[PDB]
Amino acid sequence: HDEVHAVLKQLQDILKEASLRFTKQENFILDQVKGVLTLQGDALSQADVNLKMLLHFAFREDKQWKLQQIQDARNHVSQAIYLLTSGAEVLKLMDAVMLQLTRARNRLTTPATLTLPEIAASGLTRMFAPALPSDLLVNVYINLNKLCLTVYQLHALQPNSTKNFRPAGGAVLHSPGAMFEWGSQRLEVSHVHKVECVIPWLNDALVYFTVSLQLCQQLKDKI
Repeated sequence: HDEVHAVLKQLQDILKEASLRFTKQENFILDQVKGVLTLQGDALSQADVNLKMLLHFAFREDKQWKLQQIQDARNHVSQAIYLLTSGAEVLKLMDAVMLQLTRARNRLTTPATLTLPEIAASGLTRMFAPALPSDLLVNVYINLNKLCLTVYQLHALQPNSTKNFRPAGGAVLHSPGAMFEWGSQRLEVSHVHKVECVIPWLNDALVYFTVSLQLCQQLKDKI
């Protein structure tokens, strides 16, 4: 059997192209909310958010917000390459490479489950100039190939309220009516505005992962 080395070469070529995707388009335009986000590798370098009530919020231009899903995916790809560039032996190599690839895909596919207090306390909240008002939260994450911006409008519970208060748990996206404690207040999500844009090089990366995983499984099956 010699096809093992051919497969290892094809994997190295593909994954190096995939790695190049993480290291063209940078500016992305994201109905109630209009965003202009600049994405450089794993760094959200600028975020120009306009909410229709237009309230305008922007990052301070010094600072950048890292998207952990992209950084992690990048490191998984880099490690798949390292495993390659460094019978049952072939199968163990294939399992280790496929493990890195499936982790890279999963990190892009599965954004964090956060509580509303976690969103409010995130450094992302404090990225904005001028500061967000107390009745607005901003969340940003990657959903497979999409850059996703969520803006939550909040409403405090009124005095002598008849409403039942049950604190929301964690969620990727919270629904209107979700409630949480913040400081001396109990707040309800009144509105959820979600805008998203496809990131072409992320889609390219995902396709490369799919191809690579298929090539690994093909080789495993021949042994």
